[PDB]
Amino acid sequence: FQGAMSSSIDISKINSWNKEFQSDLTHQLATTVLKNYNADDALLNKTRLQKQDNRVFNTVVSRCWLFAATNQLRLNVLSELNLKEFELSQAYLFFYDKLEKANYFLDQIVSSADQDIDSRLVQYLLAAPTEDGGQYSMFLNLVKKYGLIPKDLYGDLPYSTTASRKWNSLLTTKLREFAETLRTALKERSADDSIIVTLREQMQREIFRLMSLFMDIPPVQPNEQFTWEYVDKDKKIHTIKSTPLEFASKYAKLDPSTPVSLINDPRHPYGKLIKIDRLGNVLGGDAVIYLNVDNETLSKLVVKRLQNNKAVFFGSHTPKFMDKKTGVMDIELWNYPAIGYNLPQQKASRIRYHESLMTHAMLITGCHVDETSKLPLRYRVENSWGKDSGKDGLYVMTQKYFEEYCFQIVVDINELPKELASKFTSGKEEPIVLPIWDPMGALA
Amino acid sequence: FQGAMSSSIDISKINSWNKEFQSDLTHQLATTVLKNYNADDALLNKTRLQKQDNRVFNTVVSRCWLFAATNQLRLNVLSELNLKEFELSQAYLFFYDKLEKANYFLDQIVSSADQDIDSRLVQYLLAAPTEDGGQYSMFLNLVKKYGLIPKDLYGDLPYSTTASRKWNSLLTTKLREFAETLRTALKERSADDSIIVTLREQMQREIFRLMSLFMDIPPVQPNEQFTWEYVDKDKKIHTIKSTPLEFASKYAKLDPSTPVSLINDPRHPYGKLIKIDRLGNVLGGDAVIYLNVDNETLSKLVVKRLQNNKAVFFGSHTPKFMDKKTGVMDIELWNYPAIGYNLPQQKASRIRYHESLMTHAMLITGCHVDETSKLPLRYRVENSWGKDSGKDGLYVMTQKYFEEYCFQIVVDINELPKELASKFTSGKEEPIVLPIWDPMGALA
Amino acid sequence: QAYLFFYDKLEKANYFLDQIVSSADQDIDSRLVQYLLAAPTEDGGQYSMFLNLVKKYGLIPKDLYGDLPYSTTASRKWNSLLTTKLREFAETLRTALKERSADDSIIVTLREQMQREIFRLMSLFMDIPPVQPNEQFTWEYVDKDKKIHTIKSTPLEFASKYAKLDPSTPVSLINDPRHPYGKLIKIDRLGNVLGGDAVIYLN
Repeated sequence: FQGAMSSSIDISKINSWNKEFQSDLTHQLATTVLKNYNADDALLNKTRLQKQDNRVFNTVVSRCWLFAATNQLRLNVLSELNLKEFELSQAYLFFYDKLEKANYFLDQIVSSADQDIDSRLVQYLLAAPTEDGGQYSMFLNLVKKYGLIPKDLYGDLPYSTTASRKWNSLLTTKLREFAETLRTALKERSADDSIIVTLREQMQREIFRLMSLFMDIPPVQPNEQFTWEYVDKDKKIHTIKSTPLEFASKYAKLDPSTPVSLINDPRHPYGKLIKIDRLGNVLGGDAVIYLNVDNETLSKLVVKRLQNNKAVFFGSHTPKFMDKKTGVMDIELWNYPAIGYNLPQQKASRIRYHESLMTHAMLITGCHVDETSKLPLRYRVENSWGKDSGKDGLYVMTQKYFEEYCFQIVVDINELPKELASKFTSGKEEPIVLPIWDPMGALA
Repeated sequence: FQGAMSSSIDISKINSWNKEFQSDLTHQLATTVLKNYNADDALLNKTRLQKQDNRVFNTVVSRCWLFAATNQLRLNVLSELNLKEFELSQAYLFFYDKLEKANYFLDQIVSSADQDIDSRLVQYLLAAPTEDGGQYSMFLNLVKKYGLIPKDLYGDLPYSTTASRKWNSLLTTKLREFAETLRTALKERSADDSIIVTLREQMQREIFRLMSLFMDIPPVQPNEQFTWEYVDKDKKIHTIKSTPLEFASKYAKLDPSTPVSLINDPRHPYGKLIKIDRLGNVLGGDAVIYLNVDNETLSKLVVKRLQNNKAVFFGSHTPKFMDKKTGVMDIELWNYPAIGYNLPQQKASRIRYHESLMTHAMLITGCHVDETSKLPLRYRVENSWGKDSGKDGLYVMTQKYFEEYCFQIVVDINELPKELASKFTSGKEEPIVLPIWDPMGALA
Repeated sequence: QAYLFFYDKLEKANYFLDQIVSSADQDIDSRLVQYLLAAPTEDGGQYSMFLNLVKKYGLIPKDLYGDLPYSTTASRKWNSLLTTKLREFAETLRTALKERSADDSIIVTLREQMQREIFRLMSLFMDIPPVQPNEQFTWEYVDKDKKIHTIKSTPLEFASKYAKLDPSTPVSLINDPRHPYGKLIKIDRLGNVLGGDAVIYLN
């Protein structure tokens, strides 16, 4: 009884505390202002903004996850064909990513059919099976099977390509129906039973049928040739005949063997591979695997990749401490300490306690290294939100933001020091395996 | 030298003071917020608003200066003719007020021709001769000569009736030309000289000509009959044949002999008449005269007039401490003391030091008297700014706002105590005469 | 509504601290603890949660406490700031509980400081209501006849004498075909006021 009483909200206490807080001048100012405006708008610190909004960078390159993953490849074609402007088709990868995830889910349901419907995994599988977000391994899974094509051949014409929510909800309701049909059939039968095999094919058919109402299947198969007419930056006209698979290697120069993801996940020891269980899109494709490293190592890899003249795919917790209007990512940009609001929970604990996670993929296209003999101070970041977000879509991010609210970067294995590259090439590493619902997961 | 040095802005001092202010928590919060939002929007105190925005009043009646002055008369017709809706023509009074002021100015220039062009009075006369604002005596001057007519016969149709700025500027430029022509002619001649008389008539002609381009002269002369057809609240139709002068007395019930203005001007002794020199519109009309009284007397007169079921014309300093969005007039509604901004200058000194003045006329249509045996706590106020201002055009004003930022009320002489009424009827009172540019002047 | 909203949120924030102390034996990544951490101060409720609030706080006319503050109509930023603090607090409590027992004076003190801090933060975005539940307020109003009146009453008396609420009469029925009809269904832990009534439905 005494414990419960002490644990209750006591009216005398809150009113006495209220009297104490209202005797403080800062508190009085604070409640006046904060009953009038959103705390981020009221506390944005322009004195700090003046110092941090610095767009000078001494080290620059010369569905967001899809735009970020394909940007380099896009530049490779631009360069390879002497083009003024060029865009790879994101819709192409989007259509196959969704079809594959829908198909992957059916297999995830068959393999978890031994668990109760209300189990943690099965409920999780049912929550959002056809969401739009992905990881870099999911992107490579798609390019290896489907290749790439110019946007001119398959653009963002359909309603659902830019407003996918209604389409996903219709597919998802059907998939939830299907899960029950499959689990119900599996009680009587074995999964390799011909009735189950047939049932599953009919579901694939139905998923595809429904998908084709909202987006057309791409115009050519992966090993099928398309013809593409374009104009180079000189006004000259040309025609390329190629297949999507050949286009991705011969013109976009993608070598799927080189990209590797490093991550700063302080919940775990550095030097270990981390694998997210079940997270995937193409049945039988590669897993989401990251090599855990410290931030110093992570920052150095970014700088080195930029020196090779290549942007850097990275995942972070958008929009934590991100000011969209000014395009600044700085954890001290808002004056929360002036209202006594401080946040001591550290990165590992923020991840474990449901406070921070990867939510969004972007590109680091430059950085500023302290001119003397030091390290990076701020990075230039680019998004796929139109030139009207940030500064023409351009953001500046502090070294401290990168350390605290960024996690993953992707680089080519040859840019890694031998001791790290071998973690991927030796076959000796046993990864730390995390649940499918881990915070270090898919990116929008 | 030491004095000038001490009187200069010293860079070390301001930077040292800046260091001191930034060590204070409240100041740090304050500059963050105040570089982001207008101080009135940031400091508006919702805790205070919750208590003061009280629209319950136990004592209620059952060109703004023109709307305020004519409201009662409008109600008198509504009542007299059993009408559902009714409006007096403000445009009618507006056209004659402007024509008369333009004419008054020519006489003001002839009578000040002995002074240098750069004298305080003559420059003042030239600053804004045809402004729209007036006083209650100026309204009575107009009604005595022109009477009143229903809005149905002469409405706010012309552009200039609702956007008078361009029209006033064109008339004013001509009047400034005229002033020079008159003063130049007066150097050679006497004012009663036939050349001056003729010159002045041609100027009146030209002013009228120019005025008639922007507004029509009213359709009937003051002693000329108009015919007015209307529908009563019962859907019944009627026709009134009357002149504007007869309409103002027989139907609007105006008795120009009864209205008197009281004022709380603490620069001067109470019990004295105050007269604003030269302030006028109709040549030879009545002067702006007020009987100076204390606020207790002023508040009592308002309450008593409301008990007689009649609204109260009053002049105040709009928009000091007036929140247009919520419709509240309360000098403590914004939390300026929380940023250490306090204002000790008292009313008499605020007037003398160019800080407060009468700028706007409105109507008090009700008040709340402390139910027991006390005095008024708040007043209900109505404006001519559309139902979209304040609360449908309705404002609530505190007793303290009335005491500090209101000055003048107008009442009927019979509502005054004998000792005060006699200040107007005895012929014994010598008024305190103030300059034409006095702050206790014309109202918008 | 703001009146009930302010106390619902303060109570849920407080309830969460107790939910974290009582689940401290479970791993941080357990299904319950992650669930507790997902959205501790969300705006939604149930009818039993409403009765829990009225029984302790009563009711008052909107004229005395309206939807004036920014957060009353755009609560998302406020909830996120409180929630980030509550996630910090959960760790501080679970970390302290490894060494100590929950009834340990250090834990009792820690928990009080958290309540204080939650309240402090809440008071920046909404004022605590102007009168306590058993405290009288004065309310002036106009009836449909233009007549004026003044009521002196407390929030608790107002809820019964004028709003006529008898908390003993409301019951929730539900059509949940996952379960047999005729059975009571109780949602474990779902609540707002520590020690209040549970969400129960008759199927």
